[PDB]
Amino acid sequence: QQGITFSKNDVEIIARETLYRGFFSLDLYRFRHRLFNGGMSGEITREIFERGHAAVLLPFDPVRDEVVLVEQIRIAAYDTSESPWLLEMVAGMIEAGETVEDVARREALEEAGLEVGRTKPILSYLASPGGTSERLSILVGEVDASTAKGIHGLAEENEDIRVHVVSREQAYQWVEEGKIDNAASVIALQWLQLHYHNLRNEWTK
Amino acid sequence: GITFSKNDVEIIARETLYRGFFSLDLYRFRHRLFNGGMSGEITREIFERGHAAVLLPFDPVRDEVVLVEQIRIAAYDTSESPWLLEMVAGMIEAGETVEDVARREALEEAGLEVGRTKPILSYLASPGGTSERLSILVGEVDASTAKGIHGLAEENEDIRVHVVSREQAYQWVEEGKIDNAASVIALQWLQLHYHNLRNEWTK
Ligand SMILES: Nc1nc2c(ncn2[C@@H]2O[C@H](COP(=O)(O)OP(=O)(O)O)[C@@H](O)[C@H]2O)c(=O)[nH]1
Ligand SMILES: Nc1nc2c(ncn2[C@@H]2O[C@H](COP(=O)(O)OP(=O)(O)O)[C@@H](O)[C@H]2O)c(=O)[nH]1
Ligand SMILES: [Mg+2]
Ligand SMILES: [Mg+2]
Ligand SMILES: [Mg+2]
Ligand SMILES: [Mg+2]
Repeated sequence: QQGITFSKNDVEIIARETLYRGFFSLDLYRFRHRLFNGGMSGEITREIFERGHAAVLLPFDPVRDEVVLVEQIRIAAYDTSESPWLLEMVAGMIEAGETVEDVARREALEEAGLEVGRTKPILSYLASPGGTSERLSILVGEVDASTAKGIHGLAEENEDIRVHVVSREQAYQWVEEGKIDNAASVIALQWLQLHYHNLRNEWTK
Repeated sequence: GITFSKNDVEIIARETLYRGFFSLDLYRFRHRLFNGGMSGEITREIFERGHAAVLLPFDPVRDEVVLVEQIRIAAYDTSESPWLLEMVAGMIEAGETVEDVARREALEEAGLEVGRTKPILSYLASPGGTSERLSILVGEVDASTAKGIHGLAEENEDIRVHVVSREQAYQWVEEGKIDNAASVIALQWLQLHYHNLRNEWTK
């Protein structure tokens, strides 16, 4: 097959407007775009949550077939989850000029006390593109899971994080059971379930 | 597993920062710390946009997947094109079931009737900044009936149906041609479960 039909040349962003600015922003995009049946749409407005973009690191120990998870409260999970404390991947915001890999390695140390060896890209995804611009770029990072323990996170920033080490099999079973249910961890761990055999061979050579 | 429960956090208040089609709320809360203490009062800005039902339309006889293409302007700044290849999906309104929304959107967005269904996974899109939860089902479809242009035109919805093989769709995930969370999650799940699913639905 061929894929998508239209490009950036087929949409005109007439205007953007920031409706709220605080730590994050809510922007109004005003645009018109080509229609599949020929013409151009009228003017359309969409509210878009703007919060920057993230680097995500799946810490995988290929010697032990183990993953390191970080636990912290995510209050937005409260209304639809039994607990707002989630088991997650290492992750942080990307600043201007920073690379995904530099952010991933720094956050692995800050959030889990982990040094990272080799890294490989997993996938880069849009979290929920009907309402937010956020893109997250996932790497897998080689770690020694026997070094992973304790409480981390930047305390001067109200970041309180607990490290957990589990087998890959257990982490994936938790995805299947819904005990791990945040997008970044689901995507990373499903990818690991599809790729771990080749990855362990590559990293223990 | 996790350490703390809802007994360990108090939401003191929520403040509406923005109310429009969607909302942005400030949650004010305190919570237990791993070191044994209580936090001070924490605030977080949270994007409130309701919750979604997502349908992976899978034809188990033909081993085919139905994708829908539509513009998502929020993708513009970080993507080659704002037109994305996606799963059928829609907002869940008050009192509706995930499955009822999935079936209605499959008809509106792809002209598809759905047979049997099975849950895939329900996930938080980005819980550091939004409450949004999306519940994915796989739905049995006849992909030969999936074609053409759909979407509710009276709602600025312009949608093109694409049919690909399962292996083709997954290759597109690997290559970055499909790169939205709902589709990546659904198609990775399908790559892990298709053998048993095809057997269940053809025998
Ligand atoms: N005015 C306005 N309407 C929106 C916005 N986002 C979604 N909608 C509405 O959602 C309907 C269909 O769009 P979509 O988001 O794909 O709905 P869904 O498929 O049920 O999730 C249309 O009627 C739009 O009016 C927005 O930012 N502004
Ligand atoms: N006060 C405040 N701080 C925020 C907000 N969003 C992010 N931060 C800060 O950004 C830092 C990293 O964000 P975090 O919550 O850890 O999300 P993550 O980077 O994706 O893991 C934290 O130290 C927070 O203090 C917010 O809405 N309000
Ligand atoms: Mg983080
Ligand atoms: Mg951090
Ligand atoms: Mg939709
Ligand atoms: Mg719809």
